[PDB]
Order: sequence, then structure tokens, then C-alpha cells
Amino acid sequence: LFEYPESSQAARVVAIISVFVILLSIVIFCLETLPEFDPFFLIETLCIIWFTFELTVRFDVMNVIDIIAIIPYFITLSLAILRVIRLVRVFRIFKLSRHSKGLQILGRTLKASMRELGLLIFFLFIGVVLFSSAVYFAEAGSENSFFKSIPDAFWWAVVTMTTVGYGDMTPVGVWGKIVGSLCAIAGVLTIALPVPVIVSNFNYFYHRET
Amino acid sequence: LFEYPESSQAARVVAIISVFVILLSIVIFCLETLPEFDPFFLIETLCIIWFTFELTVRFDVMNVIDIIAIIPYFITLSLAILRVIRLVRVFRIFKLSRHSKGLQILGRTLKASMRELGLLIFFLFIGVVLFSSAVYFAEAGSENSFFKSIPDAFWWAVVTMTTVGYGDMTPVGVWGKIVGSLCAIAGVLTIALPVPVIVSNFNYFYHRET
Amino acid sequence: LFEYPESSQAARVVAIISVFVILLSIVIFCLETLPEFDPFFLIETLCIIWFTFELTVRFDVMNVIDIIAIIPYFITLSLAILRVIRLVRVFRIFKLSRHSKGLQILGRTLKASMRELGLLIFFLFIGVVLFSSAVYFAEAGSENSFFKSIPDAFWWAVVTMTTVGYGDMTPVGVWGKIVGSLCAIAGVLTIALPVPVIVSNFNYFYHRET
Amino acid sequence: LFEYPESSQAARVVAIISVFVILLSIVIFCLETLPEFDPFFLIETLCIIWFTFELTVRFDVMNVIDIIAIIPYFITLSLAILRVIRLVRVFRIFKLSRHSKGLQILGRTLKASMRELGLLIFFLFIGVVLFSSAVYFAEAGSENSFFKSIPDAFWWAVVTMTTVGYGDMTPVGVWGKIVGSLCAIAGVLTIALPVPVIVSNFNYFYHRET
Amino acid sequence: GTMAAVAGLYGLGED
Ligand SMILES: [K+]
Ligand SMILES: [K+]
Repeated sequence: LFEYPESSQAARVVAIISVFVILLSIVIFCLETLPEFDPFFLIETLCIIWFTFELTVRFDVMNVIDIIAIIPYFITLSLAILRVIRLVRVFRIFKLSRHSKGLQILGRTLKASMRELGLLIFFLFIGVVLFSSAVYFAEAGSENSFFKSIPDAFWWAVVTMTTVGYGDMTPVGVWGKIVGSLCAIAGVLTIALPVPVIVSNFNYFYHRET
Repeated sequence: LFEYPESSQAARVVAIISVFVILLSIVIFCLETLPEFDPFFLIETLCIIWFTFELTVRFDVMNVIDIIAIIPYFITLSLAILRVIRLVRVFRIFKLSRHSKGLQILGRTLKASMRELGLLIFFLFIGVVLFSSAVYFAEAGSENSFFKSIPDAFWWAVVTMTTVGYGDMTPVGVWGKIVGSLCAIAGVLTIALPVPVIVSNFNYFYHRET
Repeated sequence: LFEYPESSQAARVVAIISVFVILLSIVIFCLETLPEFDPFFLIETLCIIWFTFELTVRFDVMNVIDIIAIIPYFITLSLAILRVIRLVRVFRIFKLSRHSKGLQILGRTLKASMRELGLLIFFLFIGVVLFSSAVYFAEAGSENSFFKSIPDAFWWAVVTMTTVGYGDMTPVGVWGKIVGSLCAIAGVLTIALPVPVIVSNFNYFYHRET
Repeated sequence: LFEYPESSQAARVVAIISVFVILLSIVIFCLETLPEFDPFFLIETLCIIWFTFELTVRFDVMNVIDIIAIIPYFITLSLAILRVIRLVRVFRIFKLSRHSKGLQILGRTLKASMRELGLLIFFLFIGVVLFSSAVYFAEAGSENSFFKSIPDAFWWAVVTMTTVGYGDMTPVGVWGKIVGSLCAIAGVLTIALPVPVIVSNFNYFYHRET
Repeated sequence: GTMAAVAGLYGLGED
């Protein structure tokens, strides 16, 4: 048989069934985590049974995603590894890439621009270390310093360079505010540079799709 | 008559009267909601009379907006349905599109790139689910965890992915701050990719307008 | 005379003196507002004498700025009009445009793209009114509603559309957070449309001057 | 010798050793600042011995960075100068530029675009002064003013112009919120204007290096 | 983006 990869009149209903099952599994995940809540386990078992059935029908990276989606359930049959498997259960969301034409374009854009992504993470790491050390040593003299240590300032440097915002910020001297202004400017610039190459690769793969 | 569709032969008086009545209705809406406050109903009835007269003399999406602008006033003549009709009264603001040549360019841009908006909402959905699950499972081990559940973290993931800012963020461990840094960078990238196609569509329609 | 426009050698030192006097007047302004504080008035009178001497040597918008720079000092020789004149004293900072070759490029960019700036302010007004009405009617049913009225929500809609961040946001229901996410994404899309035309013309003017 | 500046099979060993030593020095910095903490001084002495050996073997700007990386260690062998030297110790992070081909592209982009960087800092200074004085005089009439002085408003104007977010903003009147909305719009426009030439210079150097 | 700040590079929009 092996009609699944092709999209025929009898196959498109199978694709709709797979997309609905994936969305139902994601919903069961986000709902079973809720404080108000066995009945979820039955739906999760049905979803994993459909997943294993599709994988056996197909038995690249999408196959690795199909395997990773099923692995955590079979593992369940210190505490940190249990929380890690409960977290890696989320990877079921990536099976939408099998059906989504646009998500594959994003994956090809990421594979085609790993160097720019590494350059972006490098610039963020350099700016974070620099502005964290600067704001900490600016605050070192004041009594009851806002930043206990340079690593403590990493979160403030990250939220400032990305223009997310640290929220409350008042208990800070003039030098810390000057370093924060420079941090915001430099973070806007460093975020602004690698991005256009990635946007160009995405637009290229997208228009190649059409 | 049929003077309304063309703004010519001294029909500009009718167009300025329509724009003034629309702005007056919007102001009456925003002031009627004020805590300090019958006379507002009189001005609202006058604006509705002008709207229904313009529509009945005029007799596409613009006619649908002209109908929706006047339906809620007549519907008034579960409390949630009352709140919904009071909210849908706002749609009078879209009557300006008939007079604003630039707003129609925005409507043509939104129509030409519906796939772009869908891809953008899809990327935000995937990123919100992923980073919410990550930050929640990172916070699960702490006492008095800041995030009661994955759905509870959806708002934090949205405000971080868009670089709006969650505000206060202290009661969070190192792993949550790491996930938040990754969330800010990934939101930067995910909102940086579909948008330029929409900008190109808007720039093309704007140059076509002149 | 008339060496001021055509800078040469002796006319160059006059330009550096004018720039120093302008910066000194701005510093005297920002220091005169300080809580810790006659001596400031003497430096202000000296800067006003230099400004009036340059203006009388001069005898377009540049002369208008030169007039506005000295008007408040001579007006001083309800309380709200006094606060307004103390505010309009700040316009001395625009005297730098005569010496800053880049600031004139910014002024030509603003004059050459007024239609785009107005279209941007229009889109912001539309989005602010719409999302403010939405978030208010979403919060109306909750006890101790966060938003007393739609106008009260205008500041939240403005900081969300521009992604500045409202700060603490917890006392809000699910519908208000949904409207806030939609407001954030729509704010990305609105501001990011008009802007490229203002860049294109700014870049044109800049490189033409180059 | 001069074995360092080639790509010989022995040379990659020395390159990876220098990169690991630079990263270990940055780590020793960031952990020696920690509240929980001689053993760090031994690793610092080893990193400085390696840096001085690399410098004495090597013997522009790169040599100046290599000098600055080792100067603070030998300086130790008012308190404010001690804080300044402890801060300038961070410059070891810039030794990575010798190995990172992308960091040199960033340095060439900065050297080649000093003029627009100065224009951007100029626009930020102008907008900060203007909006700070505006929000201060708008808030001057309220009892218990949120802004004690125009300089006190500089941090708010900076975080708003860059859309980082001041945090809580409620104790402010209508006029201050209006000035804040204008500040957010103008800051987005003034930040966006000079970036694109910097991005174009960066992509030019990145493709010339390709 | 918001402050992702795309620098265009879509052929300047071809206009
Ligand atoms: K932002
Ligand atoms: K923000």
C-alpha cells in the first residue's frame, strides 16, 4: 500500500486525522498539567497507538521526530530525569512539520543558516558578559547592591539587550543606568545584524516553495 | 442622488460630515464608558440615524461594515451576549476605511497575505507551547513554583516572544531564566521572518496607489 | 560680515563657539531643574545674549527656531502658561540643526514623508481604540476590574502595541490576556509597515548629501 | 617561530589552546565575583602567564587588546580606580576576535560605520533630552511628582525610546502618558532610521569574507 | 520585528 505520503482523495482524510490526533495530544498535554486534574491517560494512550501505527506504516529527521514523540511513553512503563522525559514529551508538536508546508521552510532556513545563528548567539554572549560585568562593577560600591554578582546580572543583560525589559529597575545608581542605556543600544544593534541573512534564507526557501 | 460614492462636485461637504459623525460616534463610545457617566444616547441615536440614512441611500465588505456599524444599536431595542454586542459596537471605527485611502491599502495588504498571517500565528503558537512547557517543567521542582501550569505560562511566553516584557520576574530559578533567554531570542527570530513579506505587500500596494 | 553661513577659518571658530553655547544652555536647563538648586540665570542671560547677537547678525524654518530659542527668556521679563513657556525653552536644542549636517537630513526626511507619518499615527489610533475597547469589555465582568474605562486602557494599548510593556499585568482574566497577545502581534504588524518608506527616503537624502 | 599565525596542523592545537584559555579566564572572572567565594588566583596566574607568553611570541589594534588583557593583572602586583581596573579586566573577552572570523567582521563594520553610529547616538541624545523635559514639565503640577527633575527622567526616556520598558508607570497623569506614547513612537522611528546602513555594511563585510 | 528589527533587504521592496 504505502499510500500515506501521497495526498489522494482517500489519503487527505488520513492527513486530517493525523493532524487532529497531534493537536489532541498537545491539548491533552497542556490540560493534564493543570491543577484541577486516568481519563487523560486513555486519550494519551490512543494517541501514542495511532503514532506507533503510522510509524509502522512508514517502517530522515522527520522519522527521528516520529520516534521521539513515542519514546517518553514507553520510558514511563533521580526525579530530574523524570521531569526531563515529561518535558521531552512536548516534541510531539514537531510532527506538524510532516503536514505543514511552511514549517519545513523554517527547518530548511535553520539548516541553511547555522553559521548566522551561531554568530548571533556569539554576539549575545559577548554583550551579556560585557554589560553584566560593567553593571555589576558600577553597582559594587553602593550599599545593598542590586546585583550580588556578575552571573546574577546575566538575566538583566539578556532582557535589556533583547528589549524585553527587566521590570523594576529603580534601586540603581547613575552608573548602572548609564550602562543599561548602553546595553539597550548595543543589544538592539547586535540583534539587528545577523538577522537579515536568516530572513533572506527564509524568503528564498519560501519563494522556492511557490 | 448617488452623490456619496464620488467625492466630487462639492460632495466633499458630505464626506467631511461623514468623517465627523464617525469620529463623534467613536468619542461618544469612549466617553459613555467613563465612570463619571441620557444625552449620550441622544448623540448616539443621531449618529445611528445618519449611518442608517447613508446606508439606505447607498443601497462588498464595505457594505457589510456599514451594516455591522448599525446592527448593535437596533439589537438593544446571558449578560455575556450584552457585553459582546457592546464590544461589537466598536466596529464603527472601520467606517473610516471608505474615506481613508490608506486604510484600504491596509485591507488589500491583509487580504493579499493571509498565508503570511497564518504562518506567523502558527510560529507563535509553536513557540508559545514549546517555551511554556519548558519554563513550567524547569519551575516544577521549586517550592512555591511561579507557574502553576503550562497554560498559566502562555501569557509569559507571549510577552517574552514579542519582547513586550512580563514585568516582575524574580521568583524564578536559573533554568527558567535560561528558558526565558532562549524564548526572547526565538521570538525575535520567529517574528522577524514572515513580517517582511507583509511589508513588501504593503509597500507594493502603496506604490500602486500613487 | 555674514561669515556665519559660509564657514571658513575665523568663521569656523564662531561655529564651534555657537555649538558650545548651545550645549551649555541645554546643560543649564537640565541643571536648573535639579532639586539642589541666580548663577544659573546669569549663564542663561549670557547664552541668550549670544543667541540674540547671532540672530541680529542674521538679519526659513531655521530662523523660526532661532526666534523660538529666545522668545521664552523675553517673555519672562494661569500657572500652566508659565509651565508651557518653561517647556518650550527646550527648543534651543534644535539650534544644533544649523551645525549638524545629519539633523537637516532628518528634517528633510520628516518633511518628505509626512503622509507616511500620518498613516502610522492613524494605524496607531485605530489599533489603540480597538484593543482598548476589547480589553475593557473583556475585563468588565470581573470583580475589581483592572480597567475603570476604555480611555483608562489607552496607555496599556499604547505600551503593548509598541511593545514597551505595561509592567505588572497579573490581575487580568484569560480574555484580557488573549486580547493582549493579539494587541502585541498587531502592534508588531502596524508600526512595521509605514517605517520602510521613511527609511528609503531617509537613506536617499543621507547618501545624496554624502 | 611565528607558528601562531598560520593554519598548520600544529597551529590548530595552539589555536584551540588559546581559545580554551580565554574561555577559562572569562569563567574564572565570572565565578570569582560570586558571593560563595587563592585557587582562583592560581588559574588567573596561569591564564596571564599564557597570555604574556603568546604576546612575547607575537612580538595594530589586536596587539593593543593583547596588552590590555594582561595590564590589569600586573597593575595589582581611591578605591574607584581599583573598581575600574577590575572592570577593565573584562577585556580578555576581546582576545577571541583573533580566532573568530565573524568578530573581525563586526569590528570592520564598526570602524567603517562610525558616522551613522554617531548620528544614532545623537538622535538618542536629542530625543532623550526632549522627551525627558516634556514628561517632567507635564508631571510638575501633580503633588508628589514621579520625576524629581529632568535628569531623573533620562532613564525613563531611554527605556521608552528603546522600548525596553520602565516598569510600573501608574503614578502619572494623562499628559505624562501622552508624552510617553509620543516618546515610544519617536524612539522606534529614531532607532530604525540609521540601522539599515550598518546592517548593509555588516552584510558587505560578511560576503566579502565569504 | 519588534526590536528584532528586520533591515528590509527585500530588494528595498522593489520600489
Ligand atoms: K521591545
Ligand atoms: K519591552
